[PDB]
Amino acid sequence: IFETYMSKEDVSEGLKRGTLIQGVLRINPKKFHEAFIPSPDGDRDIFIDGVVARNRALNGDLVVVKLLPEQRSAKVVYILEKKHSRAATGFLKLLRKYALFSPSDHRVPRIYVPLKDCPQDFVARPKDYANTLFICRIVDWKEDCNFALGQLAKSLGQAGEIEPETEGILTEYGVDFSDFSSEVLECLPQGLPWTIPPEEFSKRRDLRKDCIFTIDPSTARDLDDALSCKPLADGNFKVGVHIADVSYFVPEGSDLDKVAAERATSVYLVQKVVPMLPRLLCEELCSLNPMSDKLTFSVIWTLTPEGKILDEWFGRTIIRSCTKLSYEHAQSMIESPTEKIPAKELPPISPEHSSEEVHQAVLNLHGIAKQLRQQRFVDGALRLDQLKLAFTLDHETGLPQGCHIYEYRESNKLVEEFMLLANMAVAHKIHRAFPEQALLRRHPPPQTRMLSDLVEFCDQMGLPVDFSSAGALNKSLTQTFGDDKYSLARKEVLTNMCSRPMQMALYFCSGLLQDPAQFRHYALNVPLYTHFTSPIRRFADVLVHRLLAAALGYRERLDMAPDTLQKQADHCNDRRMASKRVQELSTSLFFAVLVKESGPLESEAMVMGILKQAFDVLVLRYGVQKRIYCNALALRSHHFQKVGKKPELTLVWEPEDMEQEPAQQVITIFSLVEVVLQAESTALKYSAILKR
RNA sequence: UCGGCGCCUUUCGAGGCGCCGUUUUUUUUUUUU
Repeated sequence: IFETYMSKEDVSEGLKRGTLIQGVLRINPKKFHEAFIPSPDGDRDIFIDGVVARNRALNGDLVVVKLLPEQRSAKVVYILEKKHSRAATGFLKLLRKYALFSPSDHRVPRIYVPLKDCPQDFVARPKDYANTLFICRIVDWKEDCNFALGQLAKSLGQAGEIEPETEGILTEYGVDFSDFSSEVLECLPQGLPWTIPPEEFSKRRDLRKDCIFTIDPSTARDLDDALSCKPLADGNFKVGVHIADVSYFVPEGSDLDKVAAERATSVYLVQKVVPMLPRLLCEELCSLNPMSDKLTFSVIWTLTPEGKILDEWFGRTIIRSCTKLSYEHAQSMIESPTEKIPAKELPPISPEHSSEEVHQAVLNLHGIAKQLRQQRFVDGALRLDQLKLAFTLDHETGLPQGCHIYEYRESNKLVEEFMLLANMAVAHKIHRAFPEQALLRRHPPPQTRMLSDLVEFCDQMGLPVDFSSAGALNKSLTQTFGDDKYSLARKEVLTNMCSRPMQMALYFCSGLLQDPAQFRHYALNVPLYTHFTSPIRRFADVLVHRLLAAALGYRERLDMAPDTLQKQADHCNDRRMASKRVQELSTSLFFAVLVKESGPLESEAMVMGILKQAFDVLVLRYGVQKRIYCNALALRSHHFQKVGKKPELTLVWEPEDMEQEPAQQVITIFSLVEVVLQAESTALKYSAILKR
């Protein structure tokens, strides 16, 4: 039996007086008996122990708590906002009136389902339904039942496959993967051979004779932006960034606008993509495909060879892109400055231009982008880059064949510098035009509480890093380690440790925050930032397109209050967090399937934590973090000692032959060991075990 | 996250309830998909 909720008037009175504390619940995944909310006063979190103490609140709910008398313990007494999807994936068992549902997630409780929802052959023959995934939605949880009451949605398929588990994590996280109704496709233009209307040749600047190109990955269906560079007659360059004009095709108030607003970010998975607009807009009219006339919104600068701004112009234009490069052709043209590249390895080009113009254009943009990068990192930019893996999937069956490591070459930096310049320029324009309403991004500084713990950790172990600032933090991590096999692994382990206390970046509206100190982006060390570029994938990028066209005098001022923009910003934030979690879980699923169907995988590892009877490794080749126990090891003994706050584990192994003396192994932090990954009898679980 | 012990339900694939002994949760920024 749980405890009943309280009235709304008492909640409001105690929340305005200050006796009750609101906050977002966070639930430990590894152990499900404890939860934490952030304190408003100080840094350290408020403890909520047990399952009874938190009244029917799931992970992510925005709850209202009351502190227990005598780090600080509280109990949930009200729920303002229900932010959890109230859905789960799991298995059904015949415990009569009900049937039991056990979710895979251990934070979701156990669910009673009536036998009308259960299938027709479950009551007598339930043995074939012990490996079959079901989706169940909680509709009611009583105050006297330890089990929620649920409605069974459907049958996914066999557990351990690719598509049942994919649809399970999409439904559990709230991603709407359904189809578009006919009232949404009726707002699209109805002319299949679409052409530019002749009244749009006077309000826009015509750039159909320039050399404009796109650099995007080989597996790309939507192209948002294009670049151009031109050498001037006094040793300067005219650099232009061109973005697809999406807000011309999405009118305000139409059903397309509400549907696009409902799912803010597109979701990218390993095998497919859940879009935000219909296929017609995303892959035909809006996308900047080669040799077609497109309506764009563009920014043009005049830059010195070191990359300093002398002129600036915003405005609506009409372009025609000439080629579509990749991140691999651009790297070839970067790495071959004095030698002509043969036409066999190049994508097709419009006959108006030559490949020499594209070649010298990407060379000049590389020359400017190098100096912009160096100056930005002298000024104090911070960059904690971890390890990401990419898969090769078989075409017919859809199973993974092998994983490799995604490498950040120079062509990924060429684009990243010009996009960072266009975003900061547009942020300055729409902030000085409309101070009351503007959409901007902010990153708070990291938490002082566990930055002090990382400082006292690196005070030991002979590491001279410093965490006083952001540029100091980046220059210290780059200079101390250097380049070596043991050193690069040291860098990876410290990047994983340093990436832990950083906070998360937020969208916000400028009419609610009072001081300009909080408008600052911490990691990039700039005072204003906004996402003007790439609109097809995000909806805040279309809100910024409307604001900038109102500021330039092309239309009337926006009629939205400063609170409506804040509500839309909160929706875009939660959609971007759920999308990020979904992509991480999809990569983890495909790796577990690869380990099971590719035998044992042999690699090296670096210890990053040591406990009394177990230790955590980080597999260097794959980047996954697994825990190793001594019980699965054929060893005579192991001893744990603490020497100068530097733990030590000594393993005395068992000799295969009695005559040969038993070897010894000493394990401390930053030690290189060898591990093997082996699948086990459960469908999607594996383990890592030490070798020799 | 477990280690040990006791009990119950199994189609042997394992689950669930207690008693001790452990250990208080944060994985972020950038660009293109």
